[PDB]
Amino acid sequence: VFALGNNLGSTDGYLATHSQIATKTSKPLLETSQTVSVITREQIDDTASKTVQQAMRYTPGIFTGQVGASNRYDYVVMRGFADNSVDNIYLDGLKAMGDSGTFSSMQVDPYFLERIDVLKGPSSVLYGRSLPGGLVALTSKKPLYEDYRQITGSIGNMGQKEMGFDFSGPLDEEKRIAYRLIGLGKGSDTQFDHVKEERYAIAPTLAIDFSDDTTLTLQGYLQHDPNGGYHGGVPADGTLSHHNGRHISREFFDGEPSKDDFDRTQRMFGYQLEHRIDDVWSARQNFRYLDSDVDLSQVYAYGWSASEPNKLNRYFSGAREHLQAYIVDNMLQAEFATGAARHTLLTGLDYQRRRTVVDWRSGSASALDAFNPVYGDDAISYFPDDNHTRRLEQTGVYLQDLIDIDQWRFSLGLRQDWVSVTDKNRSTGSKADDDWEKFTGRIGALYLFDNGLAPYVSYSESFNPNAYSDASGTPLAPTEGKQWELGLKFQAPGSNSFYTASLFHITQENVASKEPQDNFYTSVGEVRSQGLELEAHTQLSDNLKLLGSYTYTDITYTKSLDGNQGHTPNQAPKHMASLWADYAFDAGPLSGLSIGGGARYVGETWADKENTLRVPDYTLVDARIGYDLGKLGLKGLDVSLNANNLLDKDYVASCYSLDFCYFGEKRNVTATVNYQF
Ligand SMILES: CCCCCCCCCO[C@@H]1O[C@H](CO)[C@@H](O)[C@H](O)[C@H]1O
Ligand SMILES: CCCCCCCCCO[C@@H]1O[C@H](CO)[C@@H](O)[C@H](O)[C@H]1O
Ligand SMILES: CCCCCCCCCO[C@@H]1O[C@H](CO)[C@@H](O)[C@H](O)[C@H]1O
Ligand SMILES: CCCCCCCCCO[C@@H]1O[C@H](CO)[C@@H](O)[C@H](O)[C@H]1O
Ligand SMILES: CCCCCCCCCO[C@@H]1O[C@H](CO)[C@@H](O)[C@H](O)[C@H]1O
Ligand SMILES: CCCCCCCCCO[C@@H]1O[C@H](CO)[C@@H](O)[C@H](O)[C@H]1O
Ligand SMILES: CCCCCCCCCO[C@@H]1O[C@H](CO)[C@@H](O)[C@H](O)[C@H]1O
Ligand SMILES: CCCCCCCCCO[C@@H]1O[C@H](CO)[C@@H](O)[C@H](O)[C@H]1O
Ligand SMILES: CCCCCCCCCO[C@@H]1O[C@H](CO)[C@@H](O)[C@H](O)[C@H]1O
Ligand SMILES: CCCCCCCCCO[C@@H]1O[C@H](CO)[C@@H](O)[C@H](O)[C@H]1O
Ligand SMILES: CCCCCCCCCO[C@@H]1O[C@H](CO)[C@@H](O)[C@H](O)[C@H]1O
Ligand code: NA
Ligand code: NA
Repeated sequence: VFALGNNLGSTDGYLATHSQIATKTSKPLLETSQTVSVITREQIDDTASKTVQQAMRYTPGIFTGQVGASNRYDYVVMRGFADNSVDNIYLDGLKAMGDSGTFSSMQVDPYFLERIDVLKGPSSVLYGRSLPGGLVALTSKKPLYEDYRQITGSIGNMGQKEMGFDFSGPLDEEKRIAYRLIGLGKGSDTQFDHVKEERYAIAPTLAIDFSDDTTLTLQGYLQHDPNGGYHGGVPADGTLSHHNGRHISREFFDGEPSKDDFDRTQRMFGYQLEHRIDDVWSARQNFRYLDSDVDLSQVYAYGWSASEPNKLNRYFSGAREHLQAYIVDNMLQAEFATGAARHTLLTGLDYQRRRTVVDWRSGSASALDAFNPVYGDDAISYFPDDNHTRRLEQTGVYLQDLIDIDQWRFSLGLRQDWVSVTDKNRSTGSKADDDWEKFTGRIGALYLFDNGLAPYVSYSESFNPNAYSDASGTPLAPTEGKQWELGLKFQAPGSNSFYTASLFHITQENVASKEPQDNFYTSVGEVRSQGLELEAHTQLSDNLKLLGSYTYTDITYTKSLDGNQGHTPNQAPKHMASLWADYAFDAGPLSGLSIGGGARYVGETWADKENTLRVPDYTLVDARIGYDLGKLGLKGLDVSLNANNLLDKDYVASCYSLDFCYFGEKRNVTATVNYQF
């Protein structure tokens, strides 16, 4: 059974019925007063989404182009909040624990995942430090109680190859002990010259039921990326416009192949302990330890040379980082009635502790011709080293009551967080050290009509430690998010279809801002994001499945000291939409065959915060064809062909500023063979 900390419910095709993302306890999506999306394993496989970030491309309120084609980190911009977008990811109910002030952000390979859940808007009441756009919760594959065996292989353009396995089953005749073991090896050249991606990973899991009341699940996840793909950008000047009659190529590499390394090792161990005390009382402990090593060498472009016409100026970043992090969450839940009201009352204590030891290097590199570059001039003039030890501790105590009474579904939550952040500059010996407390709250009310229509309203809050520091090196006050949301969900009690609309108004306060003059930031900035999201899952008779989305987002610097007050953040489309369909033939000659595809639309974006130049809009097309060869008498064998960006559009995905613009992925074609046995 076991509601606490579990999604439960069911999924069919692309549609899940329940989640725990918004509540830390299984709750129908239809009866949850927040916007929640779920991306199923089937959707991930059918769209050939090769990373978490790419899996989100059909979900509303999410921009998946922050660094264009790069696959090194998962950047999920939610409701237009791009800053600290690498810190939006949770895994098995626990913050991933990367350090967004360093190069040590972790990445979870999609092959380990059963599903991806997305919660929109401020959500600190259950999770503590987090961003005002929302957060993403990955659920890993868990042990199965019947023998399961899959082997999978892929080949594609851009030198892509991948082999994986996924084995699961009971170890004892009683089916009380079950294992899963998943492994993978993959590689790609990318679109970019001289670049490699490569990964090897293994994830063992063991689940043991001590009785009907207790389950312990033991988890390991070991991942080695000896190469890190591409993570660079070039000027707007020759991408969004010609530069002396030319455009920089979408395959251009601005670095030095002899001095281009990204080596990331992620070692995780953890456990989940689920204990039913009573039909009333349940308790759960989720734990994860993380230890990672990252080594980086990168020569990158930064603007055009003032003396040499078609050459880009370049610089060098170098890093050796070691991250350690502990995270535990302790939950105790009472479910009980008091006359006509049912209460699901949760109390929790969570604890995060992170240390990141970083040795950073930087310098000046030789200039490079942006067309016809000549590689090999890799000498760096180094600038002064910059070594730090960065520490974070967060303790949270939280309370939530889900109250169902008649057709009303109410949610009430409060959390107190004690946060301590320290940054020891090991080069200079000086130490910044700060401590503070924050209280966050949430209130939701939803009315469930018996035809399956559910209007709701939610008020919800968030906070996050400020990435900036003041006139004394001491970090500014944490940023804060506050959101009003009004929504409507619909599922007809018949259907395997689900439809939602959400309207939102988010304010983020204490954002760092400064006059151009000054060197010190103050926490007087404010950002406002408001808009509309529409999501539709329409599934007809187990052979035609559709998903579609529309997003309207109006985000603005409502208070800024730097000249940009009233401007729109860059990397924030006002309009996005998407539509994906998949058709399976089930009888007749063609049976076993499936055809699918979709289109994604991203509206215009500002290339810069000064709002002087637009990144054009783009529409991308995806397609798939699958065949179950079991129909020719080889059960468990199937093949598929995918093409993302089928028309091979060559475009700029977004820009961070006028200096750094990113190309979108070219056409990506993969062929896959899956063997069950
Ligand atoms: C956490 C990773 C653990 C990997 C486990 C190795 C694979 C399982 C070992 O073989 C299994 O032994 C059992 C009898 O003892 C049988 O039930 C089963 O039929 C048989 O195939
Ligand atoms: C669990 C079993 C794993 C099996 C391994 C599958 C293939 C892994 C591909 O790795 C590497 O890709 C690089 C980048 O393109 C190439 O430079 C290199 O030549 C190649 O060796
Ligand atoms: C303000 C108090 C904060 C809430 C405390 C939450 C306690 C939950 C601790 O974990 C659970 O507790 C059980 C104890 O019975 C054990 O089975 C096991 O440790 C785990 O399952
Ligand atoms: C609650 C028990 C968790 C302690 C061990 C892992 C915590 C994650 C960060 O590790 C760091 O390890 C250093 C060891 O030299 C110490 O400075 C200190 O422990 C901590 O800053
Ligand atoms: C062997 C590793 C697994 C251990 C399981 C940890 C038990 C859960 C209680 O967490 C504790 O919460 C406190 C908040 O008051 C922190 O101050 C303290 O440091 C932290 O440890
Ligand atoms: C059972 C959970 C209780 C909290 C556990 C953490 C140890 C006590 C925290 O003391 C300190 O108090 C300061 C102001 O008084 C806060 O601003 C700051 O964050 C914190 O360092
Ligand atoms: C954000 C919206 C606020 C909703 C207002 C609170 C509704 C309380 C739940 O009870 C409802 O209303 C009557 C109140 O007396 C009851 O008689 C009856 O049980 C039920 O119909
Ligand atoms: C295509 C556009 C779809 C619009 C989607 C948003 C619908 C939000 C409804 O929320 C409800 O609003 C009513 C009036 O306030 C009240 O019943 C209550 O306040 C609140 O529960
Ligand atoms: C538009 C989507 C539906 C939600 C509507 C709820 C009311 C929105 C207004 O919110 C408030 O507006 C003021 C603007 O300065 C401030 O009081 C504060 O910053 C903010 O909290
Ligand atoms: C479904 C397709 C409809 C497309 C209509 C084109 C409008 C594109 C909107 O760009 C936005 O225009 C605002 C001023 O109008 C700027 O504030 C905002 O800064 C900017 O991002
Ligand atoms: C649902 C399946 C749709 C199949 C897509 C048809 C287009 C096939 C052509 O693509 C190109 O093939 C080259 C090698 O032939 C690659 O090197 C190149 O990089 C790739 O762009
Ligand atoms: Na929400
Ligand atoms: Na990689």
